[PDB]
Amino acid sequence: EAPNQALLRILKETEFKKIKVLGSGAFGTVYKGLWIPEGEKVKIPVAIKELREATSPKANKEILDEAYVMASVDNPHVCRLLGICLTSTVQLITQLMPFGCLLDYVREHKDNIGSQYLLNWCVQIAKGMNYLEDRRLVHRDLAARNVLVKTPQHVKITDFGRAKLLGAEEVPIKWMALESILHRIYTHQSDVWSYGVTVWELMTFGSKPYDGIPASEISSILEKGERLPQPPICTIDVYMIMVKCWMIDADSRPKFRELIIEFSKMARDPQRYLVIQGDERMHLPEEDMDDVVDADEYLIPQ
Ligand SMILES: CN1CCN(c2ccc(Nc3ncc4nc(Nc5ccccc5)n(C5CCCC5)c4n3)cc2)CC1
Ligand SMILES: [Cl-]
Repeated sequence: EAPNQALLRILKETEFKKIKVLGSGAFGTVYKGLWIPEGEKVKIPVAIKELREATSPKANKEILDEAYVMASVDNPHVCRLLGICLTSTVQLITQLMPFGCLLDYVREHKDNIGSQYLLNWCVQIAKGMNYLEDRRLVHRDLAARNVLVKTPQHVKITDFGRAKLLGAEEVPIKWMALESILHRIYTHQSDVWSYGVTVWELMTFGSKPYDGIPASEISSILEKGERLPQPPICTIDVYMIMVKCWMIDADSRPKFRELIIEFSKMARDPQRYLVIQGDERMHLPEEDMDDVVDADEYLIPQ
């Protein structure tokens, strides 16, 4: 086990301003923001994640764990933490994704969403997931909701709160593998299953898995050998890949690097693998912004 030498960056509240609430839920809320690095003359669009006035340590322990992980990852399809604020309750500052989470995005723009885009997102998500495997990280919460859109072409994974190192002792049932549901066993292969469902959400355009079904039931349903239905737009090949992710034997399940390859192939001839109406037709997209720089463009030594 190599040492983790990731730098953790501490940011003064003066450095950035919250502009809007992108989302609020539970303990904490997320704000669109602008961050200006000290003496740098760059403005970086950011999302700031903060919990409540309530500052309970247990909450803080959880947030910081999440920050730790985000600080430690560097991939194009993985979200990275820029810095943290220690003002009163802690805040996580990370690059902003203008178009939001993917799950919302498919639902909003389904009429204008191409097959090519869908296959690419699969490729990119598998790329992100493979990188986590490389770092021996298990996301343990893969879902469409946890995927964010920098641009229609570019997407990255997020929400590393449940993330853990492989083989470490240390709840979305529908996403969870069966082995995990019965025994709380998590592995990269468990992650792959969750990926399968994530793929299904996109194909199904944001439809909720196992809709109308109580979670307690789900374990039995999976036990029976029941699985999610093949989506209308899905070719047999694409669905078949999905089903492989839902195999009882985790080893039987496809590796993330294999998933990248297979979906890659399909993206070369997207129309053959997904059938969508008017696929060809579809196309997809404060005063001073001169200094604006994207987080990807903004780099620091090390
Ligand atoms: C219909 N509306 C469309 C616009 N919209 C939206 C939401 C988020 C973004 N961007 C963005 N960026 C970074 C984020 N980081 C977290 N979360 C997060 C997790 C860990 C560390 C830092 C942030 N989020 C969450 C995703 C949904 C609510 C905000 C983030 N969201 C852009 C537009 C809300 C829905
Ligand atoms: Cl759930």
